[PDB]
Amino acid sequence: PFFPPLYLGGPEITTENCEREPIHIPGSIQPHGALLTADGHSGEVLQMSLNAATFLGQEPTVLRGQTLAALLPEQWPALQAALPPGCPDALQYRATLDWPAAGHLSLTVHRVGELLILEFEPTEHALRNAMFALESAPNLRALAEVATQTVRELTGFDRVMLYKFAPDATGEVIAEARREGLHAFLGHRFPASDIPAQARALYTRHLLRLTADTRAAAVPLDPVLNPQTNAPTPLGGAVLRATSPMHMQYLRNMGVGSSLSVSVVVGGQLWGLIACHHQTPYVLPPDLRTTLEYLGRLLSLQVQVKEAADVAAFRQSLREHHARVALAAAHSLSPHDTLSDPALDLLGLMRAGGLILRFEGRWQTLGEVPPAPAVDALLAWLETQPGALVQTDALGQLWPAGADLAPSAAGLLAISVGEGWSECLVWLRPELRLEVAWGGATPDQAKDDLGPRHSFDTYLEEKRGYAEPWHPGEIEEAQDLRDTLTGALGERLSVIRDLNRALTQS
Amino acid sequence: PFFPPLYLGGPEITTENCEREPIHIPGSIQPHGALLTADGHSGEVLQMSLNAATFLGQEPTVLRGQTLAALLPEQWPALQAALPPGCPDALQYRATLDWPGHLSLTVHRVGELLILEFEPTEHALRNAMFALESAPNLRALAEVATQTVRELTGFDRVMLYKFAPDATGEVIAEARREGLHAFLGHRFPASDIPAQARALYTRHLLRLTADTRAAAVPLDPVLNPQTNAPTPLGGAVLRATSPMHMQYLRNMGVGSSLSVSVVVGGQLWGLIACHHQTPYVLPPDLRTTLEYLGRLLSLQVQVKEAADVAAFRQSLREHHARVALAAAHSLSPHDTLSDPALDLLGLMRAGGLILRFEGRWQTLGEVPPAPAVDALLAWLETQPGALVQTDALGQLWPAGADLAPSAAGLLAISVGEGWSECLVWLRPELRLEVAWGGATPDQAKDDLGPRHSFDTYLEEKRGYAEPWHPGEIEEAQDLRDTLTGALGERLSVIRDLNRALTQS
Ligand SMILES: C=CC1=C(C)/C(=C/C2=[NH+]C(=C\c3[nH]c(/C=C4\NC(=O)[C@@H](C)\C4=C/C)c(C)c3CCC(=O)O)/C(CCC(=O)O)=C2C)NC1=O
Ligand SMILES: C=CC1=C(C)/C(=C/C2=[NH+]C(=C\c3[nH]c(/C=C4\NC(=O)[C@@H](C)\C4=C/C)c(C)c3CCC(=O)O)/C(CCC(=O)O)=C2C)NC1=O
Repeated sequence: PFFPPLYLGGPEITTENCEREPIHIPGSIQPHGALLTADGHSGEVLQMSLNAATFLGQEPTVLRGQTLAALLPEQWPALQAALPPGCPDALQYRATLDWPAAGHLSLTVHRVGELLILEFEPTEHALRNAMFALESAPNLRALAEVATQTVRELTGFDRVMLYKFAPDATGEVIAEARREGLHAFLGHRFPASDIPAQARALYTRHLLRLTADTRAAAVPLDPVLNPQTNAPTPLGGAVLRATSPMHMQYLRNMGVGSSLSVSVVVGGQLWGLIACHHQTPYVLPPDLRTTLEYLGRLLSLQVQVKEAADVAAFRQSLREHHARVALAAAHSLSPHDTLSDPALDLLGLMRAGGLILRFEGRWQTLGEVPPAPAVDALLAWLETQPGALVQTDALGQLWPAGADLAPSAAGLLAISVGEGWSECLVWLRPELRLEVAWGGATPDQAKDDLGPRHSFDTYLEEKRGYAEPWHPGEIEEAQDLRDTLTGALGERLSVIRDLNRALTQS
Repeated sequence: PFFPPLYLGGPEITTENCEREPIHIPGSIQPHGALLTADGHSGEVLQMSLNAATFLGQEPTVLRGQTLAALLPEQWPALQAALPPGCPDALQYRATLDWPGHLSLTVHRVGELLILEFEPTEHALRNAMFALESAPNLRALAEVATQTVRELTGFDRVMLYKFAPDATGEVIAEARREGLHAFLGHRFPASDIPAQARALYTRHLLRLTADTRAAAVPLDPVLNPQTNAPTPLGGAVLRATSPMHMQYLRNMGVGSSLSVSVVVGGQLWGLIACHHQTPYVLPPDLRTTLEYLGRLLSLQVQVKEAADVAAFRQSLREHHARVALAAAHSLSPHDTLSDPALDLLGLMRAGGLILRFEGRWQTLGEVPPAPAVDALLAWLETQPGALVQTDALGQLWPAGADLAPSAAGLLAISVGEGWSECLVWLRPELRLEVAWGGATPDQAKDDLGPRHSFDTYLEEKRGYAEPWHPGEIEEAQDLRDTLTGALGERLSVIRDLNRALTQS
């Protein structure tokens, strides 16, 4: 639930109440364009940006109280065709204008409810080569390099980087291209507090936003409330939408003049950003932004292709080792024997230190394992767990009672044959020395200050109770075992009923 | 395995030996450009198209025996950067030239060789991209595509052609000129698009025929002297069309062709296929626009299909959720999955059902006679996977072609493995009429060349049923997991029964 905005009457936003900021309703725009709201039926003007009078070059007595039919005679018929009543608010329409007072204008329109938002901005063979270059990258780190070079070339920005999210919403810079004699942010990881959750929800909907100037003063809308609904006007799909005042402070301390980002969306989920900085105030032309929007879409396809090629490659190293195992667990009638032979080796398939088997109603260990009573502690925890696969790199965090059992078991991968964890397998990876290079500060040191942090330098933190993280192609290998074992469970039942049959008869 | 080409010494291609035609090595180009092959290291010219002398406007004594350094001084450095040794042959590079009019040069590398293609040259795409992303369903998306493509290209007919899992295609959307025939809805055999052609159209994603009544222009010398072998022209756009397919478009009465491949998750999904009545040449800078749209579509197909399934499966929400709870605590499936209060016949819109647990079978609804049940089950045990899905049973199993009245359609899942325990939904026989565009699959192997008729043809199909909506197959595979999942509890219990009866 969001707090009301400042103009209506709401509380002051700090680091504590961050999630509850109405970013999508600022009631203000960035001062390098003009904004008009009109009725989606009559064509009568309802709101103006305060700067619109001069930018379009007319007396505001005339603008307030006029039809879109009289202002844009060539466009108003064309506009009503493209955006019919009851259309998604993500749908946009663009056209170019020859306004004599200014010169050349680029008009961008979209519909929200019974309302039209109008955005005005001044305006005036490599993309084909770039598209073909992305499709012929070998791996993923190769694809991310081609992206950053290509974007820096077109835009002429100081720094361009590809920023990728983890499943816990802390991001990592995976590739970077910059000007010479500058700091390097590559490899650095960042907390889940820099990008709030409602902002992540927005960046899945609309796929581009920017800040032309970080030291700019915002321009209000008049009248401030939409008189149709007597409510604040939603500016989510508007590009001239003023930036959140909190984030503006952040870019000042990092010492940035201008920002831009394009969202990468894989299968209806936010995957990462392409984030650009410049040292000085800098305005990108609107016809160049369009090129960036195509590249965002091309990437969103090629991310899928390269990731699925990385897994298939890895899993072709473990081919014969997989195939002999799969044959041995498909004819097993006693798993406590066939899955314990060192001649098969289940420790090497997963590159694990130890293993805990559990079938029938007992348990048996291979390799390097915790002491005996501590095994029964671990298993007791797994029975409460929801799914059919539990995967962790740090065990001490998920389970604090087993934070002392790091030397043998820091890492864990567990699969449940059948359901309920009556029967399972558990691979164990030992403790490792870990050093994570945080860009700025650790997650605990992001909630101390009333505003953003000052330091953005390379920070080293020693993490304890961590292990070697699981390659995704190994998790895919495990889930294929989990199927074979659960599959041949039917034969096991079959037999025992026939045993039961005799012993009922006796 | 392919036959050798005509110039080396191979057999004449007919309808019998179609799969064995070397399409990717014709040794000829379409006469509206020029083609040069050069060494990828020295830059020395090795092959010319016979028409190249005049098109580029030079004496062929000069062209043969020259460097690319002397011909394109501004390009030769730039070209060696873009295409390094050992790069995929799908990678392309383009640039524009001011030849005393204007030329568009397109280059790609195959092995130790460079292919050069020459062609003459001289705000809506942004609107189209946004319109595709805001389409409600799939048939709505396919309509936006066909309108948008007809507008830019100005072609007579544009249509989206989608493949079935058996490689017979169906026209799902269409936009055309007025006073013309309508191909929409018509289905076509798996013999019109051969299999090696399908293999090619997954690699390179555009091809065209500028003129159907054109004579092909040969290459000189005809064999690449580097390898003493025919020069591969797969990635070349000026590549001459197969002579068989040229005959086909003449009988359909087409002047010019173009197609763009739609590729979903490393598989061919469909084509965008365009015709014109007269010879017509598309400019190269307009083709580039079409190539972007092909890529945009290939993403949006995925989004709209996954939205169609999720929509359907939200109608069957409570009916699914009650069932899933009942088969997760079952200790006797022969009881809990037989109550009409649960109803498994309605979840799948089926006429009948055959259950099988323990070691016997029990039926609900409308089912075949008793000895014929044991015929059907005997067949399922030989079947490979864990799900068998068919609309026509008589084709997959000819011994049960007589059991159409009760069981024309089938969907069977195997709890566990081996078909010891399974469930089988049955759909009854239905009157079916399929509108073939031209002729049926049996009437495509008679003639020595292509067919003449392309009119609406009606065939009465017998032994067919209502086909399964994909959201129903997704519903079935989620049951197959619950039943197999709770098999563990079933075993657990019986061992403890066994425990007592061992003790006695
Ligand atoms: C090296 C990589 C890197 C990182 C990790 C990074 C983060 C980052 N923040 C972003 C946005 C926002 N952040 C906050 C708020 C807070 N964030 C904090 O730190 C505290 C003080 C806080 C609240 C108490 C809000 C409200 C917004 C939404 C702004 C709007 O849409 O109006 C964006 C997207 C915008 C863009 O691309 O320029 C990025 C990419 N900036 C970098 O360059
Ligand atoms: C209304 C829908 C409709 C259909 C179904 C249709 C067919 C069709 N076949 C295509 C291609 C080829 N066909 C054949 C050969 C044969 N075709 C036959 O019928 C028999 C005689 C036969 C061999 C025994 C060969 C070698 C090729 C490869 C061409 C090459 O790449 O050189 C293409 C794609 C190319 C394009 O769009 O132009 C289409 C779209 N034309 C339509 O517009």
